[PDB]
Amino acid sequence: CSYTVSRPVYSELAFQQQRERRLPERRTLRDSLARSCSCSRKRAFGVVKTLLPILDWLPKYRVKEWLLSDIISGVSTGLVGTLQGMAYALLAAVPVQFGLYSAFFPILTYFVFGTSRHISVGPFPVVSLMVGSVVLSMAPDDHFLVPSGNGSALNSTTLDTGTRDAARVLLASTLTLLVGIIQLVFGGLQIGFIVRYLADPLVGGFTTAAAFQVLVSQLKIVLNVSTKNYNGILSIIYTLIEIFQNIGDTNIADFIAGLLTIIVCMAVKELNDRFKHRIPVPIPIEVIVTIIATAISYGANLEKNYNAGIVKSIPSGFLPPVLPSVGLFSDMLAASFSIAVVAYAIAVSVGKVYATKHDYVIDGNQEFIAFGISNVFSGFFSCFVATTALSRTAVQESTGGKTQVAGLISAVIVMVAIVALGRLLEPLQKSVLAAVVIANLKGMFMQVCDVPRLWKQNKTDAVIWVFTCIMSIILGLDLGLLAGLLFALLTVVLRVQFPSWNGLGSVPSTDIYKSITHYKNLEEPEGVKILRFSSPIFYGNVDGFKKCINSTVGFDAIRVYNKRLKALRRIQKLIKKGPKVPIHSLVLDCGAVSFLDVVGVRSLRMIVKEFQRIDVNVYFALLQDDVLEKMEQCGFFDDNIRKDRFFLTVHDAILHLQNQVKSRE
Amino acid sequence: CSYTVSRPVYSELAFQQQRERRLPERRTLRDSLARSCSCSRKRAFGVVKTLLPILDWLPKYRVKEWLLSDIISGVSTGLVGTLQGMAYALLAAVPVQFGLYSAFFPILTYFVFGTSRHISVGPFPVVSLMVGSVVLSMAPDDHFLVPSGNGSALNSTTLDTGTRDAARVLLASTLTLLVGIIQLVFGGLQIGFIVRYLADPLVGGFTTAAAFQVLVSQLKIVLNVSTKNYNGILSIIYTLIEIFQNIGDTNIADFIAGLLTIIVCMAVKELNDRFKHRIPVPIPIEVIVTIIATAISYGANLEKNYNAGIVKSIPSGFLPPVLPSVGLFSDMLAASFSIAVVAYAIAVSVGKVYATKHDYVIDGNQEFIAFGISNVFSGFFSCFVATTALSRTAVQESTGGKTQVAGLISAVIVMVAIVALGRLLEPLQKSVLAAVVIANLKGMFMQVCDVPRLWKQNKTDAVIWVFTCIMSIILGLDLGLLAGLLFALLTVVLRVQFPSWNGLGSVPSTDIYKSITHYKNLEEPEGVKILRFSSPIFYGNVDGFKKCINSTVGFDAIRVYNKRLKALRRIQKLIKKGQPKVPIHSLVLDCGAVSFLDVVGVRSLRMIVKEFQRIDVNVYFALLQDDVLEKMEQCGFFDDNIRKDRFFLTVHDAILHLQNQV
Repeated sequence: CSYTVSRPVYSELAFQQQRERRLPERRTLRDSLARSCSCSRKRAFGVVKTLLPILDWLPKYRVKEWLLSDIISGVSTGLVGTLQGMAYALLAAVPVQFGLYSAFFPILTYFVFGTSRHISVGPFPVVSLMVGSVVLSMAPDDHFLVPSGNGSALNSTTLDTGTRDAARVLLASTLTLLVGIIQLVFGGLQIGFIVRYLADPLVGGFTTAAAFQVLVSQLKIVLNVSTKNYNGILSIIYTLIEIFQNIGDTNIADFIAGLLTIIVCMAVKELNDRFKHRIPVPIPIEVIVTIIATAISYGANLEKNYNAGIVKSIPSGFLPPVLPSVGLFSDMLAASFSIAVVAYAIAVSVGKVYATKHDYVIDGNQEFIAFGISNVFSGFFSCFVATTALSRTAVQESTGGKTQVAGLISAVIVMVAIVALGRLLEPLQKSVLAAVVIANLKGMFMQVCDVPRLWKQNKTDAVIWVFTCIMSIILGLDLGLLAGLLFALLTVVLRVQFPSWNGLGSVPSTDIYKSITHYKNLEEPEGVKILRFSSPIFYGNVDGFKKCINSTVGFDAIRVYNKRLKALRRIQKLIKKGPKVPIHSLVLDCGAVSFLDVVGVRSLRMIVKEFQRIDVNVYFALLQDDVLEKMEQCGFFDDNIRKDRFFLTVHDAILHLQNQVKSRE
Repeated sequence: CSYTVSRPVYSELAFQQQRERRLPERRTLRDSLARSCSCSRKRAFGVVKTLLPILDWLPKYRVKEWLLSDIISGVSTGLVGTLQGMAYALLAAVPVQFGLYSAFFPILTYFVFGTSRHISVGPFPVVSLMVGSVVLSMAPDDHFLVPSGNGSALNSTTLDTGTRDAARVLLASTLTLLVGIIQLVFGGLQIGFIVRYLADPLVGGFTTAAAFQVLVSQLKIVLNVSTKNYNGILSIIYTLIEIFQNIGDTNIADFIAGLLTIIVCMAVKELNDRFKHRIPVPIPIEVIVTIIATAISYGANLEKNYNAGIVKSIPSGFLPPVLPSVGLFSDMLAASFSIAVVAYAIAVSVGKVYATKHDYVIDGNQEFIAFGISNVFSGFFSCFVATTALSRTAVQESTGGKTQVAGLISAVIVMVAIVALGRLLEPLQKSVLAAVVIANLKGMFMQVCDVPRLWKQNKTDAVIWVFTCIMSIILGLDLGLLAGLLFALLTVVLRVQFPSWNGLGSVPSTDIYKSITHYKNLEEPEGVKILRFSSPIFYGNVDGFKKCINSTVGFDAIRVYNKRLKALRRIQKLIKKGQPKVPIHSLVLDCGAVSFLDVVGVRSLRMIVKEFQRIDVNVYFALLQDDVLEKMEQCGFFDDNIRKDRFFLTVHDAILHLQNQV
């Protein structure tokens, strides 16, 4: 149809006279906390169902085919998870059995408190890398060597193989307990807005840098070299230079085997990902490559005849729960917070992906509480921080997963691989385990291809991606996230400090106002200069507003007034002996403002007062209701600054100006 | 007065098909790099005028209330400057001989370069300990430690003199020169936007604990309490509890002397404020309480007979300029960066606190080079850093003062006190001059009255004021402003993340759309609702914008889709076996107050459109004026079905679009 209206000019006062405002509701803090405190059995049952979602999806099971689906998904996910755990155990500097421990107990703890259906709780390469880094920083290698072995010249201060692993495991357990406590605190206190600051480019750059560091560490492990656990500033660059300098002390057989298995795994993964229409079930390349590696390494004595690197330290059993060593929280609080927030971000991302893929809901605070309880239970049984790997979750989702029972069955695989099975993997080379991690880095390595796409998009988002990726390499990985979130907040502040001000004008015989820098055939008011200023004025962009006004009016309210004062005294001395030509008004279209920051309303009133002395009216166009109600309490409407200065719409101000010019010459 | 604005409804594609755009100027620097100042002499004369802020106020002052007002004010702040030079020099581990030079030379170069009134350039208490910290670290206390003097058992390892303090002054002079060139090189690239981040409650909440810091720093000297030096965390608390713990060895004669003077000085001060219409020129009680204190001390021997504490160490005569050591600038460079930042922070914080009572807003670029070259001119003469004390800037502004000439005449008082008036203020009890700063300190102690005032105006800045106050007490004045600077910026990102979102509704027989939570007797279109987030959709408020929709529409687009397919599969098996949706048709997001968008916002906003599209409920938008519109189409928002037709220029066009469609 059409758009035509006719109404009087309600600027500020002609609107609030015949409009009865809605009185605010009574606070009544006592009755508010009393009424909010629920006591009926309905709320109790609701909070019990929410806190314990196990009683929700259990009674409505579909056992008929879900039994077979869950058993096959469980055996597959159990194999994949025990392989990923025995691989990531090297990233946390812990023995190979504690990876299987952290692949068994967290699943059982998440089965009774989780809210997802496809999330495979277990180890994670980035989290394991951060745990290993903080363990090396808190317990380096040169702090355990004991002089023994009747050395030639000095005391034989060889490696501390033995009690060193116990100290590392205790440190990892304390770290896991602290991370679980932090997650439970963040969950119970309903403080979940802290993880919203992890932007998509920020987390992308962080994952890219973490994958690069994981590649460096796994290359160090494959080459079988001995570094000095460089940590701190430029740790990755220093250890990479050391690797490049320590090439001579490598193992040719281990390097050849690692390169071969890397090529094979990458080729098989690419073939399975590309030609999916011919093979429905993904081929477990990890399982078959581990089997063939154990078979080849058992035929010939690869440990003695080839001097390879194997585990051969699997006791094939459990251990009683050990009390955590409390007291190391003050020196690892920041590291635990970083690990917890990155693990929660990755878990929420994986959950949202595999939930929008399967069309079900996943609660954030419930996942936080579940991961907290899982890490707390893991800290009592010598396990590290658990998360959900994108590669491990993909297997359970591709093989067909409906409920967490497949995860419970996935624990049975690790269960039988801990009690009796497990000692058969004795001659397995450590390079094979250190290779699948590199093969799983293809997902995060291909994330760099977004920079050419983000650069064509909003450039400020691309700068955050490059800055987060680079800064998370210089000053380590744990402190790199803190340097990324602060940089993102500073970039947000810069976008609200430097707005996009224009010369908004009206199309001929219209009422909508568009910018003048993007159109040609626009008419401007005779004398009046319209201005729009987004990014609401606060204490940091008030000088920007001053400069924008001075640029859009052509002059300055200070210099013109000083010139007028200088010309006035020349008149009073001449009688004793014997600029602002085009500018008529200023309509500020501050319609994109949210807050006002009274520190800035002071300068706004100062501007209004200064422009009044030079006989230049400064009006407003589209101020919001809440903004005006806030400015009223900030001392802005004095006996001279009435409400007639403000307006409701932009066209009403121009109409009032035209009417005043026509009725008053 | 009505007006006819009859115009067909214009969407985005319906407005660009008949109009024309303007070719955006890329403005490449390959040929436009010489457009600032090529040959025009007008731009060259402008930067020289701003470089020398002496040709602005000096050829413009009025001598009516200038001569007598600044002279009585200059001697007031000049006396305080002499006492600070005699006290802060001892804290910097250097001999107390150049303290008067730090108040004379920097003022001369700052009198011409620098436009910031009510500021007395000189030493600052918290910046003197930073200079003394790097001296004791990079220079041992005993350089030679000559073991001579025929002691009791072993050789008398007496501390070497003469050459020890000489290297201490040389090291301190090199640091001031290194800070000066670092302060000057910052003005090269013109980083003047850092001062814009200092809000009035930020500088107000900073110069209230510093007023408490300068109070406890002047309380230990007015009571003669030998306390240790404390810096870092809990610095103000540790010094306060030390005075209360070591209050025993307190000079009773000096206590009653300062207590009697602090009362009479503030009583006449408020008396002048009451009788300001009777006496035109304010009576300079500072020089009055000074001459009577030296009289009662010289005539009674308060030092050798009462132990009251006097200066008795006033130097005499200037010294020729000495060249510094350039080869030592490398070691001092690692520590001078921390001192140079905190020096400029306190320097401009005391300039903005007085910008609220007088319209004298200053610029950061000019003050960065003003204090920069002043410390350079302070260099080569074995002077101190070119900071500004909080006590001297209070005694100059409260007791008269019009321009910076009061600092120039104050240096003249220091110039005559070093060459000819050394023996005059010899028996000065160091109490009437150390407590006179507390009288003028009421101008900053009474600044806490804005907390109940700002609380009723805006709750956010009221918390910012009290946060910087309590944080500067614990973390000291060094980290107090730094932590408050990030906290002030944190309130900006929080107010933009959690806005006052409300559903809008039109007024009857009109096209004005306002919030329905603040009005009554409104109406809402049957099946069409309005939502105005009034905040940009960045990576932080992504889920907040989602929670704003599901809480306003009544239902949740996520839970109604899975239950729909669940019921669809439930009724599907019943056909083979044998056989809470709100009537709201669509929603129009009135996201017109958005100023910027990011990649996370345009991706999440696309998911919202695809989410409601599956529930047979359309989603429309509102005015995207110039930037938030072109950024969406650039980030890949329109692929096959989503087009610019769903947007609207005005909010009423969105309601009229859904009206005639049905």
